[PDB]
Parts: sequence; structure tokens; C-alpha cells
Amino acid sequence: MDLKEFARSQMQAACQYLKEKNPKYDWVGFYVLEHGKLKLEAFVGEKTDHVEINLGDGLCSLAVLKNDIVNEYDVKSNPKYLASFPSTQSEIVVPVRYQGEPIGEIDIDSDKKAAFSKEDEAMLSSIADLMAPLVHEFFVKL
Amino acid sequence: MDLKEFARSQMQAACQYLKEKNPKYDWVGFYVLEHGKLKLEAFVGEKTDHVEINLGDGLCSLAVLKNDIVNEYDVKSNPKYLASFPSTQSEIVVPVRYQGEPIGEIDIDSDKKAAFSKEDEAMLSSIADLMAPLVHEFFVKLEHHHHH
Ligand SMILES: C[S@@](=O)CC[C@H](N)C(=O)O
Repeated sequence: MDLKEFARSQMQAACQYLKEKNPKYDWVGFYVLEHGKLKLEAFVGEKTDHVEINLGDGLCSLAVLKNDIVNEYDVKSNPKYLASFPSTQSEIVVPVRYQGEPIGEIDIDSDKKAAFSKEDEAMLSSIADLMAPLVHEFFVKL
Repeated sequence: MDLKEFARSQMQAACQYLKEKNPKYDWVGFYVLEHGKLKLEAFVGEKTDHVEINLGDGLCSLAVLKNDIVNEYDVKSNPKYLASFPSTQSEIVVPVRYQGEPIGEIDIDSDKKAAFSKEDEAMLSSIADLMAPLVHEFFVKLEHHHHH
């Protein structure tokens, strides 16, 4: 076995759990920072064209640059960003940290408007902390 | 908790990976310290009778009491310990630590003798460390009236 593949299977199980337990969560994935770029390493839902994201691009980049939650309750009334899927109406990006710094993120899309409450935020923050040591196996610094 | 149930599914997925990816690993479980006793919170394999374990003489206790890996190469030929399964010939218990202190463990049985090498030990220590926050969601400190 391998610690990277072990971490992948945990991150995959977490995506699966979050999707199955929350009716409104339509797509769930973990992006990790590798050589300055965000790379998708685990997900559940339909396939995304955006497997690698250069920074500056979107809610995904923004969560890492501000080092905080970005919760967009109406993706489609926000003329400064496009989701990856046409059905998506809200999206939340939660940072995963190592020694206080973002190394990755959990990214979730809902087909419903304003899907993510402040209670979702607190829970997802808690999950990000709990998964951090796992997600870190994928981090490759600049 | 929603988080406890999330943690339990992570631990469960970890036991499944451990058992599927390692041919000698026949039973995998996470025991967690809850009010000063070990409680099995996730496992893959055959049912065990040892769901709650008082701090005692077994390998499961030893890892927590010594705070170190306990690796029995030959269970049947150790007349001081009994396994949970008659097929077991080797067993390793790896402490799960949170802030330097043991809060639980990973217990693995093999039907083969001397199943657990130094490589296994080191990989399982790493695994235990990566899983610790999650196992910690089940951790509960023993608190008696006289403590405060
Ligand atoms: C795969 S999709 O959830 C990633 C792109 C993200 N919507 C963004 O706004 O950055």
C-alpha cells in the first residue's frame, strides 16, 4: 500500500458520504495544491472539464487566496463567475490547511439556489480539519 | 453526531482499504478509548466478542498502556495471550495518538505467522497518525467525581 493511495481512498469515501447524506450536494470534490495549481484528486458526481485549475480562476482559486470559505448562493446571478455545470445554482469552497496555510479545498456544487447554510459551513469546516492530514499527502509545494 | 457518523464511515473505509490491500491482514479494527475503556467503533472481518476491553493484559491494552506498537509474531505459542479468533497466528496493535497521548488503536489479526514486518509497522504508524483526528471524534476522557 501507499500513503497517497490510502489518502485518495479516504478522500473518495468522504466525497461519497457527503453526497449521499446531503440531498442538495450534487457534486463534491477535493482539489489539492500541486506546484501552484489546484488539481482534482477525488470527486463524486458528473465529470468536470476542470481537473486542473490555474490560480485567479474562480471560487476555487479565491478560497485558497483568501484562505477562507467562499459560499456563493446564486452562481448564476453573479456575473463575475461561471460554475462548471449548467444546472449548478450554488457552490461552496472550503479550504483545507496544513500549519495554518491552504493546501487544498473541498468544492461542492448544488443544483439548488442558496443550498449552503451557515450550519453547512461549520460542518464542512470541521470536515476539512479532520481530513487535513490526509489531504496533505497530495500537497506539493512551490 | 453527524461528524461522529462521518468519522465512523472514514474509519470503516480505512479498515476496508487495510484489509483489501494487504493479503495477510484478515481482521482490521479501530478501538477507541471512551471513559477509560477500549470500545470497537469500526472493523472489517469476522465478528469479535471483544467489543469493550478493560485496560488489562491483552495486546489491545498493551499498545495504549505502553503507548507503542505491540506486534505478536506467534500468538498461539504465547501462552499469556488469547486471540479473538482461532485462525489468528499474528496480531499487531498500533496506537492512535492525539496530542502525543494515545486515544485509541488499530488492531489487526493475521491468519499467517509473523505477518507484520518493520515496513508494516512504519506504514501503520503513519496511517494511525493520518486517521487520528477522525478517531478522536470518538475519544472520551475518563472523568470521575473527584477529578474536579
Ligand atoms: C469542478 S467545479 O466545481 C470547479 C470550478 C469552480 N466552480 C470555480 O468557480 O472555481
